[PDB]
Amino acid sequence: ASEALTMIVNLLRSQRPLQEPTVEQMRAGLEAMAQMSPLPADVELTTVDAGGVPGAWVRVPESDPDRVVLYLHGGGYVIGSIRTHRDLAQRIARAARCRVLLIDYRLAPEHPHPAAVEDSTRAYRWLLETGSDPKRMAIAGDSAGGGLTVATLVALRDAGVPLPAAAVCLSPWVDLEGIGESMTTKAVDPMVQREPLLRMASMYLAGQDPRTPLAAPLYADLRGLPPLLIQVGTAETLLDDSVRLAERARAAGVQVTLEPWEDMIHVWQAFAAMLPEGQQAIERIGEFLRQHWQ
Ligand SMILES: COc1ccc2cc([C@@H](C)C(=O)O)ccc2c1
Ligand SMILES: COc1ccc2cc([C@@H](C)C(=O)O)ccc2c1
Ligand SMILES: COc1ccc2cc([C@@H](C)C(=O)O)ccc2c1
Ligand SMILES: COc1ccc2cc([C@@H](C)C(=O)O)ccc2c1
Repeated sequence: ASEALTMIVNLLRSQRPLQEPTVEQMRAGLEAMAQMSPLPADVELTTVDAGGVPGAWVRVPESDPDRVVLYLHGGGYVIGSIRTHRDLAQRIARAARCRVLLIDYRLAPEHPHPAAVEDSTRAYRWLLETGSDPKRMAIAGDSAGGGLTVATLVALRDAGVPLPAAAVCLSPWVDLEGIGESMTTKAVDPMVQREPLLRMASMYLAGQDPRTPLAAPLYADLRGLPPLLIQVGTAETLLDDSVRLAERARAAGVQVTLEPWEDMIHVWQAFAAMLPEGQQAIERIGEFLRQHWQ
């Protein structure tokens, strides 16, 4: 892997807090980390009300406005914002030559499950309402937002809503009990530890069964989902979330591409400004999306 990978891993290991962070400290910490990736001058961000869910359109000069990704940010269903994920969104808009609708879906512990899935499905329905064509749409997201991408598809399908052309999961989180083999064997992963992840799961579930399918889509019915790209790093505690998801989706007849990136860490694409493999993974997202929009 690139020398940049070892630099990022060493920085993250050195900066991990010595006391369990509060929700406020985690939100502020991620906002601080995301402010170090500055927004290129050619990115246009437009604040919008996505049918009752706050959002921002993200586009670049080469964006085809008829092509839309609904982007669901990560953060354990507890942290993250339009500001934390706007760099990943603009990189995807640029590679996929599309616009991205980034939504500020409701977060736990203030708004437990199923508020996040209510917001993602409402935003998608609003895109169809305002004239977006499912054949030129995709849903994408990272970690919690990768889990929420699968849950959103399941919930739309069950409601009889037309599904988009494709979906993209970046290091998806689909097992809210952390019982994947890698959630032990990969403990090489400086940003996802079992205990804090299960703390975020507890806040999202608010006493609901940790196998509730729209919260933990490892237990959802995935039949009829559109083509799925899963990008995951081999140095991830969530590796076996992506492996188990691919297995389940393929068994349900979904056209799955599982891309395991050797030695990559959790949502390495978020570090694309300085990590070559992060930009290379985002170019591959753009290629996958344009292939399914043809
Ligand atoms: C800047 O470097 C880090 C690295 C890992 C982190 C992990 C957490 C959470 C999951 C935690 O440790 O409870 C928070 C901040 C962090 C900051
Ligand atoms: C326990 O107290 C802390 C101390 C530092 C923290 C830093 C972060 C940021 C930088 C992060 O998310 O990486 C978050 C929570 C934190 C909590
Ligand atoms: C450098 O900029 C970032 C921006 C967002 C990030 C988000 C994550 C996790 C919490 C996520 O997938 O939401 C990690 C690193 C990140 C780095
Ligand atoms: C505490 O650990 C880190 C490590 C790498 C980081 C890289 C970025 C920028 C340059 C990025 O690649 O987007 C920001 C925060 C970071 C925090």
